[PDB]
Amino acid sequence: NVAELKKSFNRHLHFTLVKDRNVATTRDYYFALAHTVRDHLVGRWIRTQQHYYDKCPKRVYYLSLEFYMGRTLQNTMINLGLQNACDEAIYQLGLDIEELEEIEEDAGLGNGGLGRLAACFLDSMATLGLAAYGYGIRYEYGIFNQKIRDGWQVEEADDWLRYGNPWEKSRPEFMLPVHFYGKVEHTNTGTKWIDTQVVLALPYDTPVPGYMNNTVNTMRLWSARAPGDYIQAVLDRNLAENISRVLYPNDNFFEGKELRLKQEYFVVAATLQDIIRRFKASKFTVFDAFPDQVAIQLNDTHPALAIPELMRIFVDIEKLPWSKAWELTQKTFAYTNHTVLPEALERWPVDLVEKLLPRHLEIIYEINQKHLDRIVALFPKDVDRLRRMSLIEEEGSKRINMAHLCIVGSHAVNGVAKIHSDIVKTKVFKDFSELEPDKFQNKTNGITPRRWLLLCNPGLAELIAEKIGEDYVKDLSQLTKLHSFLGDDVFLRELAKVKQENKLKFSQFLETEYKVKINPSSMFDVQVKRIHEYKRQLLNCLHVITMYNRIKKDPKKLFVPRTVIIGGKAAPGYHMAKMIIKLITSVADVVNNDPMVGSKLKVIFLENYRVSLAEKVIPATDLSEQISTAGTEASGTGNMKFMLNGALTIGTMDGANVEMAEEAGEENLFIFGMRIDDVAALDKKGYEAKEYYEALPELKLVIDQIDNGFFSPKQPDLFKDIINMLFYHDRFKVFADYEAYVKCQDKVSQLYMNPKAWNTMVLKNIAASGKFSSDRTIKEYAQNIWNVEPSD
Amino acid sequence: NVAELKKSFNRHLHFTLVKDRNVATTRDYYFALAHTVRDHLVGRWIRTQQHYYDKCPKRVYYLSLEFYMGRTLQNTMINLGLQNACDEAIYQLGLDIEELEEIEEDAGLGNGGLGRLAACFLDSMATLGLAAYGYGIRYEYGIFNQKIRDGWQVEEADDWLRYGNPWEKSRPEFMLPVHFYGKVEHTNTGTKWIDTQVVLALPYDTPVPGYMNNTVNTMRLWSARAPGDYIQAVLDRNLAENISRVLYPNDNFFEGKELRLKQEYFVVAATLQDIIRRFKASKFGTVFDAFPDQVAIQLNDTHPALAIPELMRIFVDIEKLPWSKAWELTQKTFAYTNHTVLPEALERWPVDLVEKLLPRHLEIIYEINQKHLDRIVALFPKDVDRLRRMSLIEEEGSKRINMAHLCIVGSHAVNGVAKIHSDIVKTKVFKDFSELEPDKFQNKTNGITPRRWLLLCNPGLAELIAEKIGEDYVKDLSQLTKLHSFLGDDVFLRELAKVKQENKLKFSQFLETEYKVKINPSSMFDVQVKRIHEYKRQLLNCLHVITMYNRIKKDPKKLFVPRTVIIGGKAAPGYHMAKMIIKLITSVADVVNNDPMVGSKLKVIFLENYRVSLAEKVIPATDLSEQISTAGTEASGTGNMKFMLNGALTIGTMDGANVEMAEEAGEENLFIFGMRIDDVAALDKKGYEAKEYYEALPELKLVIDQIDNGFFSPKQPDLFKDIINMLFYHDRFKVFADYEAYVKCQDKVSQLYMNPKAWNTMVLKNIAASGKFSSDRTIKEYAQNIWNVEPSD
Ligand SMILES: *Cc1c(COP(=O)(O)O)cnc(C)c1O
Ligand SMILES: *Cc1c(COP(=O)(O)O)cnc(C)c1O
Ligand SMILES: CC(=O)N[C@@H]1O[C@H](CO)[C@@H](O)[C@H](O)[C@H]1O
Ligand SMILES: CC(=O)N[C@@H]1O[C@H](CO)[C@@H](O)[C@H](O)[C@H]1O
Repeated sequence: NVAELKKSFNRHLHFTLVKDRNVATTRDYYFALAHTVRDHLVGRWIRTQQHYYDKCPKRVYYLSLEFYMGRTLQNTMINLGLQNACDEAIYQLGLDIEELEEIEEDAGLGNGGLGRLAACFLDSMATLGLAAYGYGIRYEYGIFNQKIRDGWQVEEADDWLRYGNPWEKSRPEFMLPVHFYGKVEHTNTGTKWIDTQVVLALPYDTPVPGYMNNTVNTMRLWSARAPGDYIQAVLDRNLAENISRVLYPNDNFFEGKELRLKQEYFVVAATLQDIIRRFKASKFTVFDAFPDQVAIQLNDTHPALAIPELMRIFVDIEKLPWSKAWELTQKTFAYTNHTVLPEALERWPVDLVEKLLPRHLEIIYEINQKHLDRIVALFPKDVDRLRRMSLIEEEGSKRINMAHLCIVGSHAVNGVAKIHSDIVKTKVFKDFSELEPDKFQNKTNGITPRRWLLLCNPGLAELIAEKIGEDYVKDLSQLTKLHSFLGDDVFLRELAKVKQENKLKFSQFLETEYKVKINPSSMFDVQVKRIHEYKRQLLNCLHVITMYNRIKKDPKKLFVPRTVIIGGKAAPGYHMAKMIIKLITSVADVVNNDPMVGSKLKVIFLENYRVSLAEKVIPATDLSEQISTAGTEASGTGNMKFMLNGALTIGTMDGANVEMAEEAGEENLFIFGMRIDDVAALDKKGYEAKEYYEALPELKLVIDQIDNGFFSPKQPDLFKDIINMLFYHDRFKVFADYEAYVKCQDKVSQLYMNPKAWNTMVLKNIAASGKFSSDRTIKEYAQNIWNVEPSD
Repeated sequence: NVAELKKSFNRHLHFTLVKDRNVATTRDYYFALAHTVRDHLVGRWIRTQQHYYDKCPKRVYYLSLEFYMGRTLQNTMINLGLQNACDEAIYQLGLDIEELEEIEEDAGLGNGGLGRLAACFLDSMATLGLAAYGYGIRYEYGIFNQKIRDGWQVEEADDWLRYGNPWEKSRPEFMLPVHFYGKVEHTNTGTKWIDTQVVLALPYDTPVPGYMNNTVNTMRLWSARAPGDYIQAVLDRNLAENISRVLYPNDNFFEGKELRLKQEYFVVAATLQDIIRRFKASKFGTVFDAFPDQVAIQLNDTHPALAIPELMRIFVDIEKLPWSKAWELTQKTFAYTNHTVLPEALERWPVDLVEKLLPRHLEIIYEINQKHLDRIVALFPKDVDRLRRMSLIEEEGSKRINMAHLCIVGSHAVNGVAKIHSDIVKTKVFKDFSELEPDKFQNKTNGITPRRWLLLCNPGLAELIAEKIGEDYVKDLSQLTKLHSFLGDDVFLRELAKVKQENKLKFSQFLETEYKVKINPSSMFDVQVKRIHEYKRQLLNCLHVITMYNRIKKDPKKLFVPRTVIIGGKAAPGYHMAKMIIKLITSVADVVNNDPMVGSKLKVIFLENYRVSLAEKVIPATDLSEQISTAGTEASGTGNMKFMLNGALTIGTMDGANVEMAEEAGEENLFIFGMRIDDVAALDKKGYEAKEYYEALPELKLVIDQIDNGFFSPKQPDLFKDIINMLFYHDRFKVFADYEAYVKCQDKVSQLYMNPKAWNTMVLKNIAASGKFSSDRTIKEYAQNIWNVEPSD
């Protein structure tokens, strides 16, 4: 009750923060409330873990280098059914819970979709009652804080643990040693990796509360600690601890740095030991049942080294015969592929691996040897097949194809969207899937309806609950029941009203953050995600300029006002992406300050886009931009978040976009541009950018405007690199989709002119978004890959 | 009551540790109990701080680079009066209180006596109800952990915060920026220190509970945090945070490293800002006229010397006060404590280094110096040497700043730590200065807290005394003189000795389990524990051990008082001699300990990893305390006081506080020997010829040749060449010059040890006269004659 929550809060403020109400700070209150909320998890956390030991169900281990978790407080309050009461207690204490909630640092230990999927999964798995564990690195610094200086992205260290994290519990008794470098000996008592360097792995446990269900699972993040001149030797301890120091800020791009390889082995070695530990300590030659008790999901190839590591443990330590160890290994691992771009592919140079992980390279060679021995046996005269299927790339400086390793060391390989999984199976890994068709499957991504609905959009969640009950929260497929209210004008009005309140709250945020007067009744056109060429924020920028020009040539023409928001972080070393940011801020400066356009159109670059900000901007969106070149977005997930929160989608037939269309009906989505096939034919025929440039007046003007310095007077050639790429090196064919895009955009504004018809489509969307719950995704994984059963 | 303490303990284990009794670990329990104990401090902590704001009494600020605090749990339980109840609750919960307590990591943010004095002071000041604050650095790594490998000291990182510290509370809202480097700008708006590098200073507060008195003061320790290639730039953040990373392991030795200078400015800048900020927020542009009446900053040796030019910098560059005023307020604010006379310990920073790190401060230091010498010239026109002798700058060769001179001129009071010491500091070392201002120089004999050094480390003795004279002595140690009434009490003397016996037995067990050696429980425990240093003469002790060993061989049947000689202490990592002397002791130990001839007649142990928590163990179990520093080298000493309070007799020179212990207990009740400060001066004049004693004393010569010929290092006959060479041609501490008197003195000790009744009689005379050495007395004198603050009860 309220009375007791206030007692607890005041107790923590007193004993935990050691503060008086007259000298407490907002951070003091936030921490007090956080502890008060955490205390309500303890019982179920301890109980849940105990229960797994007692009933010994098969455990699922999600191994990933990233966990884009965002904030915890509110998510915990909601999942525990404590939000309303905490809200009231904090209120009665003369405080604003929303003010306390903003003090919390995001746990941005991720780059984007890949890291956010793990976070959503952790939520679903706990909600479905699975004995699941999240394993990753406790980066001292997550994804950098993006600031905008003179229109350019600037990075600042994300010191998220500076003031402490009340949601974690260090478990020193489970500390483990990790080995790096050294050499290998093949003694008569088994082979031995000796003269290695050791780095301790200290685990920190974070509670993962299921939604209203008695389950609180665990997320275990490891921290690196260290085991001439004295002072210097002490300072040098920083080198070992530098391993879990900061997250590599790359999204869909492989950067073969040695430190990154260390991070990868670090988490893979600490996790496997811990897993083997817990197994050999369970109630249960003993390892014969390992695969029936353990399931390790490989989040992309980053934790690929987990395969040769398990084998290493099985053979070098447990002394099992290779045959057995290898059989158990394949049964233990499952690999998820989320890559398409060739630059995202992880190909480690054998020289680097040999120097850091000598024993693992040997194991990888062995796996490869036995692997190709099989192909040769099956396809004798196929010599190319061998080099095409080898885990080693001999071409020039030899490199290890981590994906091939994952495919051979796993009993299941999956894509993240029908379209994606199909290309992965039939195209990218045809040689492999041909041998074992059954191994390759699909698992369309999903998002958690808790954080992405109940939490970020209470108004909508409430509206829906009032009309169909709260069952939808644990079974989102229940949203189809909203189809009964299609002809309900009072409901459509309520729906729109909810969206209006969202836009207003967010508009305030914008006005206070940026010096710009937002038009509360304008259509909110939002494209938020990591800045990437394949994502085409550039394409969007051409439409904004294209829109601006139209306003000048006819400032009196009836126009649907718009507030175009574009946000996203750029990898620090991604030049183009950083150039595209400058362009947007540049175009924004002109548009936003032209007295001619005035309140007809406003452009904002949403700074520091992250999970907590996404929860703010998504619920306030009218139009969601998902315009990646066909075949480039494996699936996407932000797309699903917009659809669930009442936004219409303008996008290509790419990733999950295709499935959202299947569910809601293509006509209820603004699909445009060329499809995967058209992109192939254009590739064959060849891509001549200038053609569209000369063929389309609207475009040409936009381009020349960009090229001539219209958006950068003091630096006319500022966007030279962009213009050059656009014309001679655009793999994502921006101009090839410009016409269809702008045409599509016009149709959007048209429908926006008919409120009743717009909210009708919106409803058709929300009502058909159930499929995209990460609860459905996890059920399919558990059923067809992990072989585990859910409980309640 | 017990019932409630058990409730809280179980609540913390559950909610704070998130653990079940079936999976909890000992550390889990230790942390649970710690939190349970901390909770009982909160009210008084919050209340005490509030009270200072309300009644605004003058605040004392102890600025030091070291705070050797040891463990907190038990000390907190005792001071709060919760030990019994906590003891009770943990017992009923079926847990071993001793096992939980030994879990606690030592807070060794100090090197030895200088850092331990601050820790003791914090305790007294809180016990006396003073509005005092301790300010220092929160080193991630304190004094290294010493291990012994192949008889050699080995250092291991002291990762004391690895599992967390339940006694601290980070206060981020009080975070401050510190500046380094940059350049000085001389404009019309004045002087602007521009283009500096910034390092954040994050404070962590630790409660300092007074003994049974409602007061809980604060110890504020600062942590450094940071404000091309991205990843690399992030990793490079380690450079700023490296400032508060580890404590420099030097004792009585100056190591002019730039990082150390950074640590020194870091703590001095964060502290002054914080002090100035609390002053403005107090109830007193801004008016600082009353600053000195509200603030007192005690400089613990010259390490935080930069605090002077920094206050001036703040006063002038920021607050815009006129130099005249700022300088007047500054002197009234600062007081400086001189802790040593060892030239090699003297802090003399090269002006080039300071100029590059703290450009503005060098200017301020020059200004201070200019105005300073301007005064001397006015008073002593024809005295040109006096000028260079009194200058804050040493122009001799590479110019250096004499931090001590700076402290003397920027303080209204300068003090030594023992009568003998303070006298040399005043009349000799700084005669030129004291001559000008006699009244500025004073003495404040050191003291130790009777809480941690009696009640905590020696419950049996504390209890015995309480049973005979009441517990008033704990807050007024002078009450120990009441124990003189039991001089002719044979039953009491027997009880006293018994207490000591139980101590020796408990510790003997420790030794047997730690080291593979059979200790003789009835042997006299000869202990010399302190930092390894030549001036301290552990080497002298080693010659007596060898001298003793040789006697046992030439007559294994001679009636002999058995002994267990223990020698412990850490050596500064880069201190060669000290590390050689350690090897010698372990070497001599190996021979003696394994000679079937000597057997249980004599055993030698090198107490590994000597630290505060171990000192609490070995001191109460000591019969003979070795305080044999060369006359004039130990400013005061404090371990000496700890032994005296715990029932050990003292064998030592007339040095430091040894002289005062003698005054109190009576010289005849102390085993004083060797030459005194004067004799050392005459020998210096006459010159020191080591070989003389070597050739003049057979016992010695044999010892030496034994050492020199490889008797103690067969596989390496010349191993101790450097030692032998120093002993003969470069021994500034005249080890041979005191060898005869020393060994003679040692014999007298064994003699008295043969008469139990007469030995415990002297011991009683010692314990009964140790009251003066309570840090409660020391702090009272500081408050009274330096800080001008009144105690609150
Ligand atoms: C959901 C989410 C993403 C993934 O978005 P896409 O548009 O699918 O790339 C990226 N960043 C954040 C902060 C997210 O919440
Ligand atoms: C008291 C104490 C000292 C001081 O010893 P002296 O022999 O007086 O130099 C040094 N270290 C520790 C651990 C102490 O407790
Ligand atoms: C390498 C990588 O980060 N892939 C990303 O993964 C997420 C989650 O699978 C997909 O939705 C998205 O399309 C894709 O860009
Ligand atoms: C510089 C330094 O560490 N000096 C030491 O200070 C302590 C505390 O005052 C004295 O007891 C001791 O004699 C002296 O050696």
